[PDB]
Amino acid sequence: GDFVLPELEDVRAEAATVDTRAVLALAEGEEPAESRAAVALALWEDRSIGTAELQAAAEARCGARRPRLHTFVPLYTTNYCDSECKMCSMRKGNHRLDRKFSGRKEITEQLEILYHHEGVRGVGFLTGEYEDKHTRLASAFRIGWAIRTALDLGFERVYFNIGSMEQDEIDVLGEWIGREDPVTMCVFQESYDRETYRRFMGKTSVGVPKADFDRRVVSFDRWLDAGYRYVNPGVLVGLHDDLSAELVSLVAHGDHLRSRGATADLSVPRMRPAMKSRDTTRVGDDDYLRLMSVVAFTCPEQRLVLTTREPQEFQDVALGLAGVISPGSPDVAPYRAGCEARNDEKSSQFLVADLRRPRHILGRIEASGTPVDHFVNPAGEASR
Amino acid sequence: GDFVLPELEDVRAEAATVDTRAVLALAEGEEPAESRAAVALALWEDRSIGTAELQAAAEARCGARRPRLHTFVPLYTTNYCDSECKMCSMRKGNHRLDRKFSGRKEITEQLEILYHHEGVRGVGFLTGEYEDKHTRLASAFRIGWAIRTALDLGFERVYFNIGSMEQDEIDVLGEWIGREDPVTMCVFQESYDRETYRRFMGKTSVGVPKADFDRRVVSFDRWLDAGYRYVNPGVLVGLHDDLSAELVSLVAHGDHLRSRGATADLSVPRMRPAMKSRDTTRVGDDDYLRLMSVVAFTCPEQRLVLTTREPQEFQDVALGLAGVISPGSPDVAPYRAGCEARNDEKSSQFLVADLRRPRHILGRIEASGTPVDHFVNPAGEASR
Ligand SMILES: Nc1ncnc2c1ncn2[C@@H]1O[C@H](CSCC[C@H](N)C(=O)O)[C@@H](O)[C@H]1O
Ligand SMILES: Nc1ncnc2c1ncn2[C@@H]1O[C@H](CSCC[C@H](N)C(=O)O)[C@@H](O)[C@H]1O
Ligand SMILES: O=C(O)c1cc2ccccc2[nH]1
Ligand SMILES: O=C(O)c1cc2ccccc2[nH]1
Ligand code: SF4
Ligand code: SF4
Ligand SMILES: [Br-]
Ligand SMILES: [Br-]
Ligand SMILES: [Br-]
Ligand SMILES: [Br-]
Ligand SMILES: [Br-]
Ligand SMILES: [Br-]
Ligand code: NA
Ligand code: NA
Repeated sequence: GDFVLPELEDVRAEAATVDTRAVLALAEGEEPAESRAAVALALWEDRSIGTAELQAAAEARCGARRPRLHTFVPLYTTNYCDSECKMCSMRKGNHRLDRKFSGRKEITEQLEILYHHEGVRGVGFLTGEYEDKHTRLASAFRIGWAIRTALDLGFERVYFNIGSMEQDEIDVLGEWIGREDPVTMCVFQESYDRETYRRFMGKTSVGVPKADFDRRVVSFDRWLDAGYRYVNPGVLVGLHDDLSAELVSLVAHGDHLRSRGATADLSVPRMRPAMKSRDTTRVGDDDYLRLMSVVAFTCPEQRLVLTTREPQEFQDVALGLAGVISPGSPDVAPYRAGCEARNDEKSSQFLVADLRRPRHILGRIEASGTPVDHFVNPAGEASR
Repeated sequence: GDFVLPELEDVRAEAATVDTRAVLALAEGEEPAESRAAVALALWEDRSIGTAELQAAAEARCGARRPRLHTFVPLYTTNYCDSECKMCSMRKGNHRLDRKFSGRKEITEQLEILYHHEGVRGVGFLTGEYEDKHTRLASAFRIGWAIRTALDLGFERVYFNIGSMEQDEIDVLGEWIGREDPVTMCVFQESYDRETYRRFMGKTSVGVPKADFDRRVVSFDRWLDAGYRYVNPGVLVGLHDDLSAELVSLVAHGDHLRSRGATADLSVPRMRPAMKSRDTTRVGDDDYLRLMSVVAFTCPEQRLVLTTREPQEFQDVALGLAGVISPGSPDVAPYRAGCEARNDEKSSQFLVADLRRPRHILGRIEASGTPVDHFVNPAGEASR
């Protein structure tokens, strides 16, 4: 019943039977005969199909989707963490980080800033991942309170990204919400390759909670077992060298979640500067756009999430492939009325490329002709 | 400005100058010329004054105090702990304990049971003490929420006992309450003798948070620095062999807190059976009654707390020395409507001696002629 990693050699054999040109000729309602992971790999490796042409086909295949875009702003509630992800500044071994923690007052104030001054109705809560069971349960309790508080304030969509979750931890968080509340669980596998995953997330049975590959990857299945609906798998582009392997696994994961009746967003965040302890791979824009295009095309009902990790010039090019736009800063309680968000190197998880305030980014998108759901521009008679 | 442990040899010299008979002849308003710790030691060691006579004088000296008694019921919100107190079953090294954690639903349900079925308006929240800063802050957040939730439900008095607290941890808890809310910080020093304290609470700089004697003992001073009022020091009778040393220090601590304008309760809980890793001292009833009498007499405005650690027959004898009566069970979420509270050895901190439900214990006290404030007997037109 739980998700099982596909064997790449099997998907390769099926990809060899896919007619990629006939796939591109499909109407926006119809589905290929082969599996989505196999179709995705075939489109990726057929270089007679240009990346630009692949992106155009993906945007058209997702063009009927309504709403075209909705938004959420990240709110890091703390930068404490018990794990040791080597590409992340919040790793416990990073003794240079200034550790911060948002209480009841600060979380509420940040939510009111985002709601009233940035005009957003979507928010995402983030934490580290913690080792001992009591800390994990206490973390689930606080984030559950934050989700309930956001929903009561009028937030229409709430993401959370707080590490892997077991059944009893989901129970604690779940007591704050209802099974039909608009709440999305985010658990990015980062890499679906166990060797690259272990290289960056560390070795198991050593008090490093994220090193357990299997507890992490089945978190969505525990979430769905409890009766919830919205999920968000992800791949950290730049860890594993073989991008074709990650797109097969991510599409396979999305396809498994869809078969369970889940609504899934798909995230492929690209690496950003951080206080790392291991080098990462720089993925060019053409590979990255081709990756997004192949995922968006094969999974047309699963929105890609695009964030301000990417610079403004890249957002202009890739926004048509996305179904979710997420501007903000990965710093603890960084927002302030009328000021751009803080992204202090001393306390942030990484350095974003676009620090413009969300209401400007989202307002420029709307001014360009794409409405953004869960964004209420605080202009005119809506100002206050 | 912080509390300083008195040197026992100095208090001994002053105690030698105290006229114990003239002390007993003092009117209930007047105060001895010597220090309270010195008067307490003198009364303790003057065996020409019987314990029964000492208890009679203490009850009369506290007889004018109004209300004569108020009550609170303990609610252990979890039995996880990072420390290693050798007389406590919740010590981390006790791998036989079944660890439990109360979420939003369970805490609320327990509060409603105590309010509506037991008729109490006082509650105390308890946890373990935790090592890493994030866990301590997350614990302060949850307990702060529980305090606010209890007050909003109509609880007129809330204790908390969650270990030592630093300034930033008090800030997190404090964001849930106001500076004039009826909230009492409980931090029992257990033993004021550093050698006995280290023997039972462990050695410092080893990840055992309660081993830091000094952080614990100045917690009340941080609480008062933040502008709060109600505090509750305590001695665990049965750790240190020399009871005269502990009464000097506890009375000295209460006197320091009084000089800072604080309202203080004084707790001298007696040892109870537990999954210990070190033997404790059995203190007889006569020594214990003499201890309570000397503390109650010298600190007449600071209520002694009497709990269901003590059997019914002892409560009958010592209740006149107390200003607070606290019935309940040291098990996680143990209360159930119409049933006696659970005290399961597999999950409790220790085994209480009186498991009768609080509304029976408190109702029998009231039937005997002592009203109990913050107790609303659910009988008659107040039933349902
Ligand atoms: N240096 C970096 N640059 C860009 N994205 C990063 C990054 N470091 C981590 N991320 C991404 O940010 C995401 C959420 S922040 C991590 C949340 C949680 N502690 C967890 O580990 O699950 C991670 O899943 C990761 O994919
Ligand atoms: N075995 C036992 N019998 C009777 N009382 C005990 C006991 N073990 C601990 N206690 C008392 O119960 C009190 C509150 S329970 C401890 C709360 C918190 N974890 C802390 O250590 O501060 C302790 O201060 C201790 O004095
Ligand atoms: O990536 C996410 O899902 C989430 C975290 C985050 C960080 C930076 C910008 C947007 C963000 N949203
Ligand atoms: O001792 C306390 O202050 C508090 C904990 C506790 C345990 C058992 C009975 C009453 C209690 N109250
Ligand atoms: S990615 Fe998440 S779990 Fe890993 S070090 Fe960063 S905050 Fe911790
Ligand atoms: S007395 Fe408190 S800190 Fe010590 S082991 Fe027990 S619960 Fe933990
Ligand atoms: Br639209
Ligand atoms: Br980078
Ligand atoms: Br909206
Ligand atoms: Br009275
Ligand atoms: Br005992
Ligand atoms: Br009352
Ligand atoms: Na809009
Ligand atoms: Na009463």
